[PDB]
Amino acid sequence: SIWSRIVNFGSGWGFWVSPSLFITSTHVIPQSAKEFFGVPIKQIQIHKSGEFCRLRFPKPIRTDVTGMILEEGAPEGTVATLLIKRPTGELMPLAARMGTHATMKIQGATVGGQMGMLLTGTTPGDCGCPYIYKRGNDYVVIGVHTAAARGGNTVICATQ
Ligand SMILES: *[C@@H](CC(=O)OCC)[C@H](C[C@@H]1CCNC1=O)NC(=O)[C@@H](CC(=O)[C@@H](NC(=O)c1cc(C)on1)C(C)C)Cc1ccc(F)cc1
Repeated sequence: SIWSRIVNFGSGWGFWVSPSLFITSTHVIPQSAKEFFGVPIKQIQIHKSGEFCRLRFPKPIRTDVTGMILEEGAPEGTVATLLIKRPTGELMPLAARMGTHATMKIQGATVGGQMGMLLTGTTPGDCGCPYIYKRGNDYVVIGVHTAAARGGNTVICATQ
């Protein structure tokens, strides 16, 4: 259902928020591609906020999916789900308690997002996978995976 919206993208993953909106991590988008999903790159309207990368296609690409709510992170303390897809195809939902929103230094670079704590991990191929949580009856996507700290269970969710 939601898992079909996570797709192989460059060195990582990306997520269909809607038929026309695809988000991923700046570290993962292929910089030399001439088209994405058959659409020439010039027709694709791309925005970048640090490690958050959103792609707006001129025409619906995934007509089978419904638009999902995209917000800038989650209320502090929200237990979200990092929806990890592995190249083996295995689905690995990882619970993460979301922490402070901040402008953070990560390997010298500035990135905007939200810290989280894996509850009970993540690997270099996992960047771009989405963080999601359920509010009422609505699913809400809050960002994409971009980093995880060594010597700890902290993960970084890049946000808009
Ligand atoms: C995914 C992207 C990737 O592979 O990039 C290579 C071009 C990858 C996922 C993490 C790898 C280990 N586990 C993961 O979940 N992301 C990265 O490698 C980013 C860098 C890191 O994750 C480092 N983490 C940190 O520096 C850090 C600091 C804090 C508070 O938390 N984490 C190491 C653990 C490797 C790539 C990146 C992201 C954003 C940047 F601004 C610079 C670099």
